[PDB]
Amino acid sequence: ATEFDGPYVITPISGQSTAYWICDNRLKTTSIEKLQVNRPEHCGDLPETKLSSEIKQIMPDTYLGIKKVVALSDVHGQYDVLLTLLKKQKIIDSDGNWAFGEGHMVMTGDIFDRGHQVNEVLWFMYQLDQQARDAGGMVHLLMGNHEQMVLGGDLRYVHQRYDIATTLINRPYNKLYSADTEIGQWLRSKNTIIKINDVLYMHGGISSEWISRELTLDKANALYRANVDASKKSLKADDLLNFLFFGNGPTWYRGYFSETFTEAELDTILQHFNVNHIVVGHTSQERVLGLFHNKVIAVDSSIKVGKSGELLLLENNRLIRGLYDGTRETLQENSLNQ
Ligand SMILES: [Zn+2]
Ligand SMILES: [Zn+2]
Repeated sequence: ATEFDGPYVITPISGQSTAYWICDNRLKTTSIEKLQVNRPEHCGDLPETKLSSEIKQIMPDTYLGIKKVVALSDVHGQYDVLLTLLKKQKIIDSDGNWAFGEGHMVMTGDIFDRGHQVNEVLWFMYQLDQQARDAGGMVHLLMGNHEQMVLGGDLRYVHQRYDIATTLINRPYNKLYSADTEIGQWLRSKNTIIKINDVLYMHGGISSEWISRELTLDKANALYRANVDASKKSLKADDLLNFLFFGNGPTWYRGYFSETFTEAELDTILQHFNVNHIVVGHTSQERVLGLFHNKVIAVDSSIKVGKSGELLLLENNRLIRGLYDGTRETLQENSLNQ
């Protein structure tokens, strides 16, 4: 079985973009006209996208007064599962397009790796970003540890199938998502940690080291954008970058899932950010669930396994689990845990 994969789009600072397509284990290269990334013939059902003049703008990391939010994470290249979940939960319409109005979606990282439909997910999320903006809503795609790994050249977890693209396009996988690329430029605009209303969102979690380093959302998000292309040596040698990018930092920390982590300790973090909840991915669960009297909501629902997933809905002072079958279960209402 040969592959179909792409497109990989190069976007220079002036002038037309170029798209690279893997079609039946051969490369096709097209010149993009009028921002429309159109697939050549004989190329499967690979995604077609209109390039955006707006969604690569860097957006705020803090938001007030947002009526409805949905959160999910760790798709890990499972496009079919993502699409089914969003369809069943009525986040998208019958054409596959944003249907969430002025709502906000927070996807807390880890589109890349393990799965076989990475570019399908990426281009879908790019289109959804634009569509949400056009509706007056937003998609917040946050950087996870696998975004950071891929962009930085840690390729341990890339599906073997992508060796076709790296051979045919003749560059390593990190350079298929470099700053010269449309997707790479889009990703390099993204935040890592955000606050919406009384909720903090990030991929892994916030450890007490954040507090001792006197970090802020803006300072961290800016350093993440500026240094995702730093060498490992440089990241490791800078004390602060080392914190941010590695095991105890926002995109790797798993302390909220440790059997010794205490709710008291969580309370000090909640207080530090003046939030009531922290929503995290990274550490895979069987379902969207709450921990510590629903002060932490885990939204890695194991989409990576390729069978099902779930989301979290925050609306009307409720926390709601949205199941893969389209049903809903309340986790918390007003402040009362269910
Ligand atoms: Zn993950
Ligand atoms: Zn992760």
